[PDB]
Amino acid sequence: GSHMFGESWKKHLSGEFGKPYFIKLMGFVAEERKHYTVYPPPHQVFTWTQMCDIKDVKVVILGQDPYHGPNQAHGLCFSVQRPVPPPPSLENIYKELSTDIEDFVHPGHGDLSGWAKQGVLLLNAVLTVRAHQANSHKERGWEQFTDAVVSWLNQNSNGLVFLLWGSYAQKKGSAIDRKRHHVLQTAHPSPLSVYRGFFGCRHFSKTNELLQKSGKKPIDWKEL
DNA sequence: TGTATCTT
DNA sequence: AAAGATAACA
Ligand SMILES: [Ca+2]
Repeated sequence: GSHMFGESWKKHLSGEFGKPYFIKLMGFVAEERKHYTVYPPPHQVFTWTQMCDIKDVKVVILGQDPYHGPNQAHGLCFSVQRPVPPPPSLENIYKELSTDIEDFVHPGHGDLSGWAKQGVLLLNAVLTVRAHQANSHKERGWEQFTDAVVSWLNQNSNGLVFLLWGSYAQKKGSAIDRKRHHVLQTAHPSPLSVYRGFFGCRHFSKTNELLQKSGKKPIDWKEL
């Protein structure tokens, strides 16, 4: 096998792979790759499944869709692998972390794997993008798939913190039982929207408050 | 030059 | 659906 989709996630989501919408979606993505550059590369569409067991997810960060520039997106929302510098969205995330978490210091890179390993699911609502065109693969099938991810977690986990960043991610909110999980919503951290509430949202400290109240270990946001 | 959300 | 307006900053 290719080992692209983590095993505990495949166990609970592989049913989607036999559904017409998903078969047609992956066909659409393959047709796009034939004529255009699509991000992330094929082996990294599902990196978000490879960092921790699905049963160990404690926090879900949901963005819009992947970065659309060369060598940026690698399947963890808002993350970029070294040596690529943090894009403007991630610099804004770091800026809010710096005011929200007193101990947080800019790490010098943009790889968020260290949050994902602690059980922060770094998901985007749409999981591919045509180069240079933000949200170009919306409404093609990804939303049903990431709905299935959110629905599984909603039903099988307890006390999750969902952070829905941007209008497209917030479409998932209706699916989440608010008396069982915690949903925090704010604007996307892109410079094009950050001033609509992201700065000052304090989601990182709020997340840890909620985890600690429910007996769970907080996220160490400096562990990158 | 580039990186959302609203209105028509 | 999508063009354009609105939006803040480098
Ligand atoms: Ca991304």
